Amino acid sequence: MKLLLLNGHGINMHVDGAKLHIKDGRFSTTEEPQEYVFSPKRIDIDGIIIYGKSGNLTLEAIRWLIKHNVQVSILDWNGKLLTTMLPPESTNLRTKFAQYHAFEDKEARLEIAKKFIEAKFYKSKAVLDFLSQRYPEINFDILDGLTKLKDVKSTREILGVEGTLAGKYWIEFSKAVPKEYDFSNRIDQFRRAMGSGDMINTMLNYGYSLLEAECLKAINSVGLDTHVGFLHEMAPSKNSLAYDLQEPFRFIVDLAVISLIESGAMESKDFIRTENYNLRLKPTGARKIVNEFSNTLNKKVSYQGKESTWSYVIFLKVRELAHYLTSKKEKLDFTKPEYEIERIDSYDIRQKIL
Amino acid sequence: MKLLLLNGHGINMHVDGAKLHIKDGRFSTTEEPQEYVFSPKRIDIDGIIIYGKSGNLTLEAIRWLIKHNVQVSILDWNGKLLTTMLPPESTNLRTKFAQYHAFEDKEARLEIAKKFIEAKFYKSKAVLDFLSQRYPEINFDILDGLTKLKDVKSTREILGVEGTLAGKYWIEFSKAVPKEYDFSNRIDQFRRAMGSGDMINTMLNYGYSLLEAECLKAINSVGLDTHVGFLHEMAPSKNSLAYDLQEPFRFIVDLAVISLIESGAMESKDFIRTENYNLRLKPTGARKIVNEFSNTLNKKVSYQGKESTWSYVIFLKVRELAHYLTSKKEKLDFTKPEYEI
Amino acid sequence: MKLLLLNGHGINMHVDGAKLHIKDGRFSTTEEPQEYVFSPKRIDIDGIIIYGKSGNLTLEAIRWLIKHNVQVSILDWNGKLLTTMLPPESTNLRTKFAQYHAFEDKEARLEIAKKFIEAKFYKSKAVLDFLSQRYPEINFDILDGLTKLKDVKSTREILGVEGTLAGKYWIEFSKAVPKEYDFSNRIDQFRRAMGSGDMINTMLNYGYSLLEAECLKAINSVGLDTHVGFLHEMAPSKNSLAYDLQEPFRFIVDLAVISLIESGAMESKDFIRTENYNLRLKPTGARKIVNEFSNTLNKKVSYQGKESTWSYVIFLKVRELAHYLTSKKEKLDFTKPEYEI
Amino acid sequence: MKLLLLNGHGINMHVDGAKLHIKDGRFSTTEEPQEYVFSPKRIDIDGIIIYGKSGNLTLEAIRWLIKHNVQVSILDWNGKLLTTMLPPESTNLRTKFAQYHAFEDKEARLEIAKKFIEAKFYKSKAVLDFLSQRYPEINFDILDGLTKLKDVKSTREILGVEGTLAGKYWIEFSKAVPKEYDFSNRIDQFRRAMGSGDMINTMLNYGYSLLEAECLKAINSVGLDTHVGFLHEMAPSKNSLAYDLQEPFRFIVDLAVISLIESGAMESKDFIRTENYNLRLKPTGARKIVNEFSNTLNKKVSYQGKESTWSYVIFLKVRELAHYLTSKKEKLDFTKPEYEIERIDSYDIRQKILSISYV
DNA sequence: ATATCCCCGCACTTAAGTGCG
DNA sequence: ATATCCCCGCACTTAAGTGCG
Ligand SMILES: [Ca+2]
Ligand SMILES: [Ca+2]
Ligand SMILES: [Ca+2]
Ligand SMILES: [Ca+2]
Ligand SMILES: [Ca+2]
Ligand SMILES: [Ca+2]
Repeated sequence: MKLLLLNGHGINMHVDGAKLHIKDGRFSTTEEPQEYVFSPKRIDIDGIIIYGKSGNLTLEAIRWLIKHNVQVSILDWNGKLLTTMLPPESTNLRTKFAQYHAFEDKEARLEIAKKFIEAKFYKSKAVLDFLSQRYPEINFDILDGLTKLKDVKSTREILGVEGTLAGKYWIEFSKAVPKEYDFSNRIDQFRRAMGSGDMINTMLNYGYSLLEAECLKAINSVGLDTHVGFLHEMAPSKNSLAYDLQEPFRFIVDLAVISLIESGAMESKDFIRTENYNLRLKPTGARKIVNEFSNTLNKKVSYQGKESTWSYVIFLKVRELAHYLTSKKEKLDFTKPEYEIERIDSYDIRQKIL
Repeated sequence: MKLLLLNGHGINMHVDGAKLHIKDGRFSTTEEPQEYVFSPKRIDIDGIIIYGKSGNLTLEAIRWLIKHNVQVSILDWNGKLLTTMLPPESTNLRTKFAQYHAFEDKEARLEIAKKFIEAKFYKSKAVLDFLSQRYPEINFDILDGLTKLKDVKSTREILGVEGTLAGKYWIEFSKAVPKEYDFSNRIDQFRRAMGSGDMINTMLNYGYSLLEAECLKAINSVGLDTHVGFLHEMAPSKNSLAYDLQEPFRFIVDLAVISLIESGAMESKDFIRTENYNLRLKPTGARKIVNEFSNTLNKKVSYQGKESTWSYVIFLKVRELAHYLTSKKEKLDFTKPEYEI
Repeated sequence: MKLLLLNGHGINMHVDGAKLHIKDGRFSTTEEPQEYVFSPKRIDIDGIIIYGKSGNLTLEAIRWLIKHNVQVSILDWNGKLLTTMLPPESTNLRTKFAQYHAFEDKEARLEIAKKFIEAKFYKSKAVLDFLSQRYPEINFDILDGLTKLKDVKSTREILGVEGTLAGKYWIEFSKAVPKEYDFSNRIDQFRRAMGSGDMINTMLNYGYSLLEAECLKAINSVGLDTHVGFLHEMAPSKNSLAYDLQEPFRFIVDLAVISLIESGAMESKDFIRTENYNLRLKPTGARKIVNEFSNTLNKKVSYQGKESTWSYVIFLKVRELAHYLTSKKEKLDFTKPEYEI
Repeated sequence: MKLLLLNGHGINMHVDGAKLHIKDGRFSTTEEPQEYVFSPKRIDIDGIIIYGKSGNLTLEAIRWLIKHNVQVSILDWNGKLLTTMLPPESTNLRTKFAQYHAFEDKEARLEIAKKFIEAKFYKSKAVLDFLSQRYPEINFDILDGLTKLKDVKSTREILGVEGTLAGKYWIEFSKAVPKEYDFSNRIDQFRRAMGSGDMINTMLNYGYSLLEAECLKAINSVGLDTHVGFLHEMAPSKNSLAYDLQEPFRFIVDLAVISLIESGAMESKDFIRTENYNLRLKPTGARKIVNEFSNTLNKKVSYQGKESTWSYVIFLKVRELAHYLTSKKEKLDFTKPEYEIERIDSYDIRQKILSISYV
């Protein structure tokens, strides 16, 4: 599988005499962005993905593309797919179908489902292990979970282990949240996180949507169906595959949230309260979260030789998952790359000793 | 139901402020290209047909059409569908999964496939009976072939009967079109319905493409998969299901083409010749077929309760297929709405 | 049917030894609100309507009320009923059943439906008349629609007449809208006004909802179901009765919309375009529409002897509907409080 | 399933900022009243039960509860339900009209009515077949009464066989209650005279008001009209449909009263006496009944796969009634789920422990 | 402690919500 | 520049939106 990913302002696609020309849109303070010239006898690209602001596609260039069996997919701002021009005869749909056979296969489904929650538990320990500055009894038990996880028979049995562990995690996380916040519990009387009335749960709920957004962008940038999950069961209006992909990356929003609390960026004027008593975010607060999420997300990580951003790593993993379905990879692992950060400067410790 | 046809060189679709600007291409001698300006939430056009050579459409334009649920189809030189840009697929994946399960089941699949061709045969005759004003041999026997369809054991066997009748159909269809139009049949030098040649064949090729487009829009609209058709054992990424659904509606194209033959609207003035000795509709010709297809598609037919347009009848027929697949409907029949005098 | 309508800040219900004390809320800038004291041996009130924000109720007062067959319904900010404490053995429900029954009877229903549309047509003239400063061809005819109405033997048939008229109304209204605004039509490609793309339509949509609220507040205040209408057919989540009651008072919104246009008060940062290309109001904008509707609604009008505000006219008119439906009144006319300037 | 009971003088419900604050009334000799604080979109309690003499509620508090789907019930000094505060009704009036349309039709109305009493009989039998440890003279009909019920051509005729069996049922039920409690017959509230308030007949009325409250919530939730019952005719503003839906679940109360009696948890300290020589429940008493009703209602029953609680089952049944009316469902039946008699315990603590601990 | 963004009907779909298990 | 306010499944409801007649 080989795709060209196009971002920024000014995505141009035209044909200067049989040679297809592609200008990736710039996002920087107006500099020189990547240019591409394709031969009508060598093009390897199986598809083009456009998560772009502005851009001009010339008619001849769309035609050339179709004639060369290049799919053109246009993503919308939210990572959700806007439209796609699929050429006749394209091994591209193999990916969506491999995914569907796998979902329909008990043995397979389970294995992939397990491969998502396995990672969640690792990243969950990493979060709470990093609570070294909030060391008052933050004790976490991951192998306990993991062992049960290796032996689970059903998909629900997974949710069981996922959940049991989750509850314990939230109790520990809460030890880092000041009393004033009123982080009562992560879930309502119906065991749902939805419709938050407290700040932290509102922060986390908005945080997670931004993560889901990336998962949507990543998935669609890879040729899979967002609606068919392995751990999460498909149902109308449920972006199930995204909900799966979120599980190995939730740690990023949990960190961002904690980072905001840590500083105290959160003010009361950042929130609003619905006629239904829910606590929504005022734009000021909505920004404070996008900005930190983007920062935590644009941190780089050492993986597969290169040092790359977390956002690229989500794409990398879903690309991996996709290949695994095709059999263009015989090993799947959302546990790698791992996460960690040493003591928040020698200052925080040396100053505290007073 | 309106379509917007774009042809010539230098076609443009840009967004100014929030309004969709559409500039038609250059093609006429001194008669200037048509200009269009569409306000947000105020667009009547069902689709867009791009038959033009040069053009430059903006990303925001594609977004503006998609959000306004306006299909953007692109053809090529001959008049066949190259690609279509349709709005995002349904969030209910049970529909697609039902469709697949039915295709998976060898027998279920065989039952659905026959239901398309069953209808195609009924409408093939219906037209030949309307063509009563040109009586020399308009008598069509479906019954003996329709009985052969009732008893076929494979999808390949269905394509065997499909063709047998298809040949006998155009053998009796010729009688309607004058000798001067040089139409023998639709078959190639080997076995194909692709490569232009005959003046009405070029008119038909374009017609079937306009119909294909509505078929995809309707397929999409319900939540089915354009690529997994029951009858057609076509290419992986080929619109097999649209090719399937084409069959019970194909008669609409045939009639629209006829509604120009005795109407004297056609002339050599709108048909450029290929260097390979084939035929291509010029913008002037293409416009006459896009408009005729549009009138013939907007003809009202008394269906269940309401006297509905043939356009809307496609939408309801594919929805029925989708409802049948999900057992929300327990009987499937593409013959149910029939054509009249 | 005698109700106690409470509203404002600091509503109070307490029992000062055997007697019920009701201290109405004060919305006014420290101006004496009404106080009520009832003996247990005499209370004519059938129900209390609390359209309050703040206030206090004691257990003794709630208990006293229930033990004296006095209903207590609390309305939420949007006009919708929040909860009602209905005493057993209370006539009160007779209203809803009369309304439910009148909708059920064919001719009975069409008789009420007609009266709603009759009044609309009249006020529709009253606006276009008032638009005398913008005299160029603002001519509108009611008498053809009024007489066609007299004999429409169907609910659908009523709508047909309402339609033709509204279409000509928005042509004359467009004769008062500056070019700078954009006002293609008042309806979309599916003949609906929902999801506006332009300014005026957005203002109208938002305006009409403020009227919808007003109708709900009144409807619930008089003890009728907001979902069962005579002209508007009940369908899930449709406030059909409010949609009916909106028609004789929509003129107030159209007035607020003209008033706003005249001032030029509407700046660009009052509107916001969505991802689906709809035009919605910013808080800044919404207030301007809210305040204008508020002033136009609070305009006093001499009715049945005492000059009363339009909001109170709405209440009085549903009061009339309730009484008509329950034989407590034989004649009904929504035209009655006519508009003038 | 949780019920917040408030008693005595000086009950208080107010909203500080966004939090609901509850203060219970004064009654305990020296022991301070209970205080509750609820965070927005974080309240687990299903209903409030005000049984307190004095106290006050703010509109913001009333609103807060409505918006958190918390039912607020008020009872008279003798346990009967004065009023309940439910969230607003369904916007699908199709279900209410489907109900009205059934009510209008005689053959239709009768069929529905009969089905309520039909179930009640089967549950009356279960209760009694459970009161089989107290075998002395307990013996019940049901089948003869079920046959009379089939024959009846009027709604009034049903109400006859309802009571004719109820009479026999209560004479039988009396064999489970000790002579000291002084339980004779029932007779609802009808003719409120001397001693028409037996110490346990009293407890039954309370339970029945809590059950009434539940049915009213379930009705409200499935968009039916509480004021249009098939079996019962009653006053215009009477919760006729609640009284109907009460019938197939009345057993839950009977069972709770019986449990409290067999426990002997009930003590003279939980009752004040009336000037017309009647009996009323004190706060301790009310608390006891509310808790044992909650316990009884939270007991599970296997129903269509899932092992669902009775509180849910009531809800499931009203929805089935609602789907039946709108023709969204073909068969109506309150007989299913059936109540089981699988808890026969004595000095058999050795195996009663090994039943749940093994499976 | 602030909101309200159609109103022809039919017969749907979609995306929020929901009351449990 | 402008958004993003869960994510156990089931089996619902509600509110919004839609493709016609
Ligand atoms: Ca159209
Ligand atoms: Ca369309
Ligand atoms: Ca509960
Ligand atoms: Ca409940
Ligand atoms: Ca609306
Ligand atoms: Ca959500």
